[PDB]
Amino acid sequence: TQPQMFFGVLDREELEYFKQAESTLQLDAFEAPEEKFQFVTSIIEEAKGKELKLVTSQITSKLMERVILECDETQLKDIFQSFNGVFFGLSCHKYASHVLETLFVRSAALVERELLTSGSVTMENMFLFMLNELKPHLKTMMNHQYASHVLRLLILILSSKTLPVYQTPESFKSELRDIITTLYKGFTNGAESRSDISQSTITKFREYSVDKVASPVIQLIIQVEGIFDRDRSFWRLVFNTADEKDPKEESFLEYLLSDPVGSHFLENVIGSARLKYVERLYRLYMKDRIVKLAKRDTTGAFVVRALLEHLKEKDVKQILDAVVPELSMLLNSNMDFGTAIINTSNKQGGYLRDDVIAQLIQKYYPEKSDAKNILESCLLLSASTLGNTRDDWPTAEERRRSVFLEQLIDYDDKFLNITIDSMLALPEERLIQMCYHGVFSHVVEHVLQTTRVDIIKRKMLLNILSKESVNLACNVYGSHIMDKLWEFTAKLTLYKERIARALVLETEKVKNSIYGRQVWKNWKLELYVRKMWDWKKLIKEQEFEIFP
RNA sequence: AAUUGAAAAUGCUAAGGAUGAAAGUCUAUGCGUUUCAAC
Repeated sequence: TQPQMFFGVLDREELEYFKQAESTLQLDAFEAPEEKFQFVTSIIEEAKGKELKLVTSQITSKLMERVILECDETQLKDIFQSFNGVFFGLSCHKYASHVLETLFVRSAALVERELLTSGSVTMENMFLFMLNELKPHLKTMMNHQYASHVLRLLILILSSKTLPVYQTPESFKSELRDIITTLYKGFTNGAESRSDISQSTITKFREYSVDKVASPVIQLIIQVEGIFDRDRSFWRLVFNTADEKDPKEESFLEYLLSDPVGSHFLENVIGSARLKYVERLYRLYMKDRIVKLAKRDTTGAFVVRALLEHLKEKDVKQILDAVVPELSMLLNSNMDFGTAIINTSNKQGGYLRDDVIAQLIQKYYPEKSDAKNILESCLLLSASTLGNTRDDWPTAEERRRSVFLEQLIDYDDKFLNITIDSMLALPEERLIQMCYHGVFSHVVEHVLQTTRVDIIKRKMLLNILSKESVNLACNVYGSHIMDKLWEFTAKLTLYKERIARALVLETEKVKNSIYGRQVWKNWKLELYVRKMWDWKKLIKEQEFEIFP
């Protein structure tokens, strides 16, 4: 019982033609867009009849995706129609399922357009035809390594959510209900009420909740079923409602809290289920062991984080009372968790702020150390991507450390001051390298908070940054730093004049760069050149605008 | 404006299927190796 996924092969002539056509289309060396459209139409004309062969070959599936993205709307409807009949088979194909994903996103966009203009309802009907094609295969798709992706995308589209957001006719809401009900029928044998559900079916569905392929689909369904099913049938198929613990449910919960797929399943459903059901799970199976779970950084930590992010204030504060003392340990092996804990503390009116500040100070910027620097204890700057000769991009550990340092800077002024001092202690060429970095740039950008930085630090920072005005403005990352400097130079009009003159000196290079044009706009240098006095008046207005 | 693949080359096998009176031959949708691609 396997659907047909082979539809013939192309001979070497066609393969060579389509390789050359993909190269030509990828270079995008066409002058007028009409030439590009005519070339796309030529590729489509040569691709007539061969659609099934093209989308099922690893050599030409990418070209088909490009063509689906670049063609017009009539050609899009043609390509959509040519797949008719074999949608399930294509969605079970390793390379064709991706083509189906591209096609379905573009076609959802087109259905949104035709819904908010002249109700053509042609694309809508093609979508309904493919959905009815797939409806007798939904349970199978849910467990398939490639078709489950297509099913998840279809559920996203139908429930109007962010695709990797478009409006949907009411037919799409009905089709969503159809898909969800069909799957529920397929997992409840023939039970006509929830009292008829057997314990064996519940056991097998929990098995699916832990399956690496089905679990994302179960999460999405649990999330979106509240749109039409007030009773949350799929939720009730996983967890109980009794006010007391259940041995089967307790073993299932203790398995979720120790398995990666299960922990992420629980993390995801926690944020999309009813608050009362989540509170029940917390009270029955988690309230007593919060610390032990919070230390499980690959499993239960995600659940504790979701609890901190989605519970009521009393329970959030109890969890913070449990967790904050362990923050120094947690940050050694799970910095995203610590950043979340600090963020939650801050959003809860700075709850337990003093203990957090003490732990962070003693761990990252102690007073007794001689050469204290928070860029070296947090970002590990000396052993980082910064200033390397080879073309290595910034890593993920650097990105999470930068997020953490920025969380500290937004948590208390002590960390903003510490970061500014640490920056001024580097050799200024290293700070300028930070300004040019992909991830560390944000860190620099984050200390440019005008009302929170005393005037002397602003003067030192501004003198360091002004010498590289033109080079920063024309840079992808430094241009945002210059934009922040526009406001950062408040009571320091002489640095405004210095940066303005510096940019005007190389006006030509500044305007040739795109970011240079953006900085030219944001600093309003046209008013500086044309009428200096209106520029000074704008500056004098901004001064008392920032400092009243 | 920040491990998998019906991919190539080259080999192994012939259950099923084709042919044959039989022997045999052909055929991979089963496989080895070296590349290629992707995540």
